[PDB]
Amino acid sequence: NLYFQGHMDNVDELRKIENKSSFVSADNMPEYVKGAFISMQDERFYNHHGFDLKGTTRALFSTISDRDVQGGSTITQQVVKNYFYDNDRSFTRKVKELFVAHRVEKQYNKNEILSFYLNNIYFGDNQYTLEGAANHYFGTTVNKNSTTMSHITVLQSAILASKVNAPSVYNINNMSENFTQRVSTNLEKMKQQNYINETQYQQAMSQLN
Amino acid sequence: NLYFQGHMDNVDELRKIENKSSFVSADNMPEYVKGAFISMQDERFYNHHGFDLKGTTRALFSTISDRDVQGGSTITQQVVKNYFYDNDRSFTRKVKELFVAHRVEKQYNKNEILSFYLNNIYFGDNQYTLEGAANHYFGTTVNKNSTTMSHITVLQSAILASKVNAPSVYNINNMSENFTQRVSTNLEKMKQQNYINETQYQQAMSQLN
Amino acid sequence: NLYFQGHMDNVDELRKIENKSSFVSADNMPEYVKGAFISMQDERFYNHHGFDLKGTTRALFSTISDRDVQGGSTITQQVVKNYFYDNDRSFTRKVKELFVAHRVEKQYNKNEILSFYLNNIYFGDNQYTLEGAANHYFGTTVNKNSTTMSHITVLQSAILASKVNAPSVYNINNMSENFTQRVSTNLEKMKQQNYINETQYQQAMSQLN
Repeated sequence: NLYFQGHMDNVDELRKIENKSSFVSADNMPEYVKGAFISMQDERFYNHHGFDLKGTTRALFSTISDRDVQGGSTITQQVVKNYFYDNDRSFTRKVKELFVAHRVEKQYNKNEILSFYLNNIYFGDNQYTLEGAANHYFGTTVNKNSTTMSHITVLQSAILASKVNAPSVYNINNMSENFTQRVSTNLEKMKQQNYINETQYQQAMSQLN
Repeated sequence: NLYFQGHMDNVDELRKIENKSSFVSADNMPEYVKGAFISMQDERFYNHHGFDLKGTTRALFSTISDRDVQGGSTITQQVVKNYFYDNDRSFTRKVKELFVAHRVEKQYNKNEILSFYLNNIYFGDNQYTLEGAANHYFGTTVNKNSTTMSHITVLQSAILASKVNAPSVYNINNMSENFTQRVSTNLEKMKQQNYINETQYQQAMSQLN
Repeated sequence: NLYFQGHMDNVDELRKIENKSSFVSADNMPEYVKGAFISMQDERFYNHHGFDLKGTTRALFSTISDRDVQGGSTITQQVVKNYFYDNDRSFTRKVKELFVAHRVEKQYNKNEILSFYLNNIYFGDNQYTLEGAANHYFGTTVNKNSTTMSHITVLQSAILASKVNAPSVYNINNMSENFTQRVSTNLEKMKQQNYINETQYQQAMSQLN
């Protein structure tokens, strides 16, 4: 995927992701597909400006519970980190990613960011786009208009949204109990955030079981 | 171990650890067993209020030596992290664990905390309690009253206290040089902190060699 | 390598690295050998006092680009971390390493520090010195005076400088695409920092390809 990585001399370098053959715009995806990723990675994605300082602070200080605590990276931060060439993880690189995230949010709307996200992160088996992965893993499609191809299910969406946390380890064919827990949590959060309903939720929990 | 994990709506969720079949109270353990864990994880456990700010600061700024520097998590922090469902490690989750640790210290005494610790952390091979591990690995017991079962040795205590830092990697049967170094350091610290004496120390160093 | 590790009661403990059989002083190495490590780990090594606060801050805030951002550890910090016994990585240990780095910079000149670096970090296959590794991996030597032995090439220097980031994983014989990317970047930085020229750069890129 080196061609679709760089140093970010200008944020318009991300536009080159649009020329991938399996590129699919966020606009062209079903909501529950997008919400699988949003719910699992950065629930207030549409609301914040790349950092989610307010919501992070509430989830921390408002309840004793960890119910609202999320992972350490908003989707916008993840897009920066994945556009930058692969490198060792450190505080100094994280901070640069935060700085650049602000520049990405300044230039692009949430759907463009989300499109750069889903079409340039690693899903396993050499797939750096969400359509390549769905096709490869399930032979399904995340284009909501297709009349040609089976549409990605709720479960399969959750599976891919959880998978990108450890794409080389989490194995779709032989799912570990931990990968299974991750996906279960993803589904529940898709339900709580109203991307799916009880029926879908139960159908997906059944399929997973 | 999912049943004995949760979101901590209330700190009294930890009391459910008490119903594990192999539950053994800290009160019912030999001191050198407890000190194996305390010495290796959080020496001033009994003295601090969950954070060890004072002692951490001295170990840092008082001597050039690293002799008094410890790991990044007090036993109380470890109990929170292990009660929370398995999740990716991040700054935002660490901070929530610190917040909740303060609530745990407010409610419980040190022996209750230590009991929640030793009976709900992972020791390897599907063992989430210190008695299950001792029984499984050594066929020994950490109940100081048993007249029925061989009592866990000093070495075996150090081995398990070091093991929980990387329970899936550190292998009791075929010990790596690093695991071996960890255990050696544990024994020395058990000696320096007066949980064991020279005799015990040397007997354990002999057995390890 | 335990003998050449310790608690740093005094910074003069590092002088014992000088008695290693394959010890080679930085003074006795070709510049491009040293620059392979400097360029890849800490470009302003000679200029800063162990922390590189100024340059780190510029690389962060001056350009949107990540072009000048480096890894999270100056060579002096790396020498401390590697002199200290192997231990779990944490914020509290990192901070102690920073404190001691300042004491190392106070006592020693840059060539002594660089000599402690290259002669006590892990290169793979049981090699804790740069000469042991060059001899073992390539049968070459980093002593610039040798009339006896083939001299380490530009490529081989970059390979070893990148290798110490993950010495047990990066494999010289069967190089992963990532290890390959690391080395490529190292060479380019050796060129940009004027340790090598275009000819050398291209010869090394050819050999690597």
